[PDB]
Amino acid sequence: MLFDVIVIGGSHAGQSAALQIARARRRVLVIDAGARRNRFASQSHGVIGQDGRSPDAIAADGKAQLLAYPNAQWREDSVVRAERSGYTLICASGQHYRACQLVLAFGVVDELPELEGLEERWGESVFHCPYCHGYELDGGRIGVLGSGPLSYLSAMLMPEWGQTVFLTDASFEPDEEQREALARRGVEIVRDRIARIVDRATVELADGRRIAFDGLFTMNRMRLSSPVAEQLGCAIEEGPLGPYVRTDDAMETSTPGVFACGDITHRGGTVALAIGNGALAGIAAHRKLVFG
Amino acid sequence: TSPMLFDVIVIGGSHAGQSAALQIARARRRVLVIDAGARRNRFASQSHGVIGQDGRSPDAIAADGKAQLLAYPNAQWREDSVVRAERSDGYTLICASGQHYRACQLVLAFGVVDELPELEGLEERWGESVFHCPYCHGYELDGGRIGVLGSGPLSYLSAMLMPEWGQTVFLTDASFEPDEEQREALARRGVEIVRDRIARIVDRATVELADGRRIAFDGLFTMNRMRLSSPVAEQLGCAIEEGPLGPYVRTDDAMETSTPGVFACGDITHRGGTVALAIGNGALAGIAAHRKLVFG
Ligand SMILES: Cc1cc2nc3c(=O)[nH]c(=O)nc-3n(C[C@H](O)[C@H](O)[C@H](O)COP(=O)(O)OP(=O)(O)OC[C@H]3O[C@@H](n4cnc5c(N)ncnc54)[C@H](O)[C@@H]3O)c2cc1C
Ligand SMILES: Cc1cc2nc3c(=O)[nH]c(=O)nc-3n(C[C@H](O)[C@H](O)[C@H](O)COP(=O)(O)OP(=O)(O)OC[C@H]3O[C@@H](n4cnc5c(N)ncnc54)[C@H](O)[C@@H]3O)c2cc1C
Ligand SMILES: [Cl-]
Ligand SMILES: [Cl-]
Ligand SMILES: [Cl-]
Ligand SMILES: [Cl-]
Ligand SMILES: [Cl-]
Ligand SMILES: [Cl-]
Ligand code: NA
Ligand code: NA
Ligand code: NA
Ligand code: NA
Ligand code: NA
Ligand code: NA
Ligand code: NA
Repeated sequence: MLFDVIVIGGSHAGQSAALQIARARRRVLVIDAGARRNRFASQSHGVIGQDGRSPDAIAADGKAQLLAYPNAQWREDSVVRAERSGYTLICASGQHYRACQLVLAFGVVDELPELEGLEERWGESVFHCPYCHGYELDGGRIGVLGSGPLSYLSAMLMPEWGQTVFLTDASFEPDEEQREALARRGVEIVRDRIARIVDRATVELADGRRIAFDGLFTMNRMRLSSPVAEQLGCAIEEGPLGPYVRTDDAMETSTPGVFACGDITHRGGTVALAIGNGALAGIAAHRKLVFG
Repeated sequence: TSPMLFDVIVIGGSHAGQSAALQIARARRRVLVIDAGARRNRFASQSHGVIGQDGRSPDAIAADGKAQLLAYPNAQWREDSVVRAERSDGYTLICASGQHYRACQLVLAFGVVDELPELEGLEERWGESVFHCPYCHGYELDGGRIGVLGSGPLSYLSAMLMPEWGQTVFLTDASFEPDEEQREALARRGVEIVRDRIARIVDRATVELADGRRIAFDGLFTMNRMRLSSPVAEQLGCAIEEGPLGPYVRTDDAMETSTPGVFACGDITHRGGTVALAIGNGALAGIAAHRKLVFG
């Protein structure tokens, strides 16, 4: 099957891109594996129009609106191989598809420290993004898990949402500079080894003592969901927390005819930005179909 | 009356301003939106191209967003127009009502105003059968007949694009004359050129030419000029640059203008023209404005 564009990933970025291509009366296929990065929280925040709505509902509304266009197609599957040919995609199911252009919108995967109790609380009481989930902590106690330079900056912003403690876990020991800057912002440093997280977000130390937090934040590392960008030769840069696919102003990668949007690009990390640069990418892809 | 000091005031309360204000509200800071109630998109019955809001009424989109923002008790709204902005030892905004408001930082989100050509009947049909943006309204023309009202060199590229959505006539109207490469290009794309002067637009979408001929269209497009809705950006000393279709307020990667503590978002910035873009860079502006409150 030949399409004008195939969009790999059918969450916020992919749907936004696909909608532009559909509205341009071109034949577009979304191939989506169905595991969004935000499948862990009960509510989304920060997107005007969708504030406080469930992520499942946001994603379903968008799928419904895209598929109102009969020239848009959907397939629940995973792309395992992409190659120049236009482009040919091979899916985990064994199905092959072809397209003149591609839009990469497959997202990133969060990689968490190996701390007993932490991962089961992801999106419930342990978070990455204070604009996304800080407000609902209601000014209570917040723990920031230390893990390098960006943790220190996060801890310095976090007092906006509640009383903040920087937790070193007996590993990430701040230097003189970092240390003095925390003390001025009123951020306590706790250096004890953490054995596990219990209850809502209570840190239990190796010596048994507990520190009860209302929420924990981590500036955790992220990986690309798929090797498809690397297969296609798309330039990938290494950010402080993980890789992203390079793009220009029109969201085009270093590989002509392959565009990228959402969390896999440099300005990502939120739904608002996924929607915005997804739309840029979809319009750009269409413009390249017409003018080259 | 009791004194108020807002961490941020957002001037303009449509897509861009609401998106910015929401970030600030979620950062537990005090935010005021002052909005004059005249969105650029107050003429069309449906909005398109924003995933989640595709095909919904602009009025409903605006109302839903306003209600969501005002659910935060640290967010406030005023239906007013800022007539003057000045720097003090933060910022003071003077409104048409005579009310004054005080802010530490500002987000400009006041949009642009479409400057339509003086063609009889065109303004009456703006947002009904006459449009600016083909991604916004091309699809609903259903492969119909489309007229591209000539406005100069930029109308040529529009005419070359429009066959994606329907059978296209380039109404050059003495504003443009294709050379040879361009006439061949239009011809290869299946675009008809009509050179006679346009007298009038009548009925729903019929072009009435100087010689008396009538051409019925299903929709018309104009690559019209736009101006900033307010002099507030200039009052604040914000650098303004001339774009191909009108001026924009200059912004850096953090959506900050040349004036520290004044940010901008939406159609008044270099990348605009759509709601999706307004929401995206409004969110950038709100987060950036918050970050400056904390770190300077
Ligand atoms: C716990 C948590 C809470 C969050 N809360 C918020 C919030 O409140 N507000 C906010 O703005 N942001 C929030 N975020 C960030 C937000 O989730 C992302 O910014 C957003 O989901 C990015 O959208 P995306 O389309 O780029 O990728 P994703 O939403 O991750 O979607 C990627 C899609 O591509 C698919 N895919 C992956 N590989 C393949 C393949 N090989 N073939 C086909 N399909 C594939 C996946 O299955 C998935 O469906 C949160 C993140 C987390 C972790
Ligand atoms: C007919 C038409 C149809 C369109 N359809 C679509 C579409 O379907 N999809 C799409 O994505 N885009 C569409 N657009 C483009 C879209 O309207 C804009 O991109 C978008 O509205 C810009 O958002 P904004 O918040 O920057 O500005 P606006 O939506 O214009 O809002 C600016 C607000 O600021 C207020 N304001 C102005 N001056 C002051 C002041 N001095 N003090 C206080 N408040 C002030 C105004 O009253 C207004 O409420 C359309 C445009 C037009 C003209
Ligand atoms: Cl998060
Ligand atoms: Cl790249
Ligand atoms: Cl970058
Ligand atoms: Cl005051
Ligand atoms: Cl404060
Ligand atoms: Cl328009
Ligand atoms: Na949201
Ligand atoms: Na992601
Ligand atoms: Na994103
Ligand atoms: Na609109
Ligand atoms: Na409302
Ligand atoms: Na003409
Ligand atoms: Na805009």
